Amino acid sequence: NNSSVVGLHYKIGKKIGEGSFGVIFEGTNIINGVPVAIKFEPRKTEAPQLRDEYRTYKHLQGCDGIPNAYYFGQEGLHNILVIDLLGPSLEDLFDWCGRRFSVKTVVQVAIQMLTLVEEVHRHDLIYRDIKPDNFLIGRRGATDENNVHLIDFGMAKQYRDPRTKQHIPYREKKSLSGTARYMSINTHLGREQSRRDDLEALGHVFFYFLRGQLPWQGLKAPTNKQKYEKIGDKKRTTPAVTLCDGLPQQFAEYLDSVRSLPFDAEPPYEEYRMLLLSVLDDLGQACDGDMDWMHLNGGRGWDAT
Ligand SMILES: Fc1ccc(-c2nn3cc(F)ccc3c2-c2ccncc2)cc1
Ligand SMILES: [Cl-]
Ligand SMILES: [Cl-]
Ligand SMILES: [Cl-]
Repeated sequence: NNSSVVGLHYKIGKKIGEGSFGVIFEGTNIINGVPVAIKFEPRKTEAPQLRDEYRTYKHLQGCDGIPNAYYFGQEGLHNILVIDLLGPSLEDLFDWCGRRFSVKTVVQVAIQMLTLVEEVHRHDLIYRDIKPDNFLIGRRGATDENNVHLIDFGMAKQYRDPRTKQHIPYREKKSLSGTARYMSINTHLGREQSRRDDLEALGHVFFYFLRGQLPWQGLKAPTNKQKYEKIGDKKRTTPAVTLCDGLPQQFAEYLDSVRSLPFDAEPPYEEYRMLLLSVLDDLGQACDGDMDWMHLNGGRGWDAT
């Protein structure tokens, strides 16, 4: 099968994926030359997920920051999803900036993440896998080159009925699903996740960007279940003011606020964005869209990685 073309119009190119969440490739539409990301998944697999992820992109189609889904089908023993190709993740740019983002970069990146997560909630979905690895910027020279995007909805769940807007019932004793570094306290306790838990996870990412690390990283334990327990115990023990030591206090006020939200309550997204925006007014900075990674390699941007 020389010159492998999947989905009729998509030329398989360069591998950029992992071995756990299906291998991901670069691609080129052979009709118009637009780049795409092509994600493979074994057909007869123990965890089928790529079909519902295709329907999540179609559900969120038209949202600023959600890539377009172009094709989904079966080819051989693989399910194939084709979406827009995007740039590095905020975790990638984090590593390239010395594993520390400036206050101005964190604020501007935060208000775009709150808008993305809000748009997800608007369509009756909760993300439940908030992490900097899944927030991607655009490609070079594009109009949305430095805008934040959201991908990978394998953990997305419907939290309310699309017709009546009846919130999902609250339950407990759930299996811990997610990355323990950012998941909310309620997720450590096995509680059903809702809109408030996507925002508390964002607050953990904000302190992660500002400090360079979280005090519950590098925690050791004999098993993984007890390691998730130690991390969750440090999160309740550490007040938001302690996390915010030396930082603008609006980030601690944000984390405490989203931790106090009722289970089924609609969070004040715009009030949170205005809260993080007042940081720039307190520091005499403008929200002009200038980011730290835009100064890499001599005011040039990232390269070769
Ligand atoms: F269909 C899909 C679904 C998800 C993905 C995807 N997962 N993912 C996970 C990361 F950690 C980083 C990046 C990344 C991508 C991605 C998307 C677009 N452009 C480049 C990379 C690609 C195709
Ligand atoms: Cl579930
Ligand atoms: Cl960790
Ligand atoms: Cl680089």
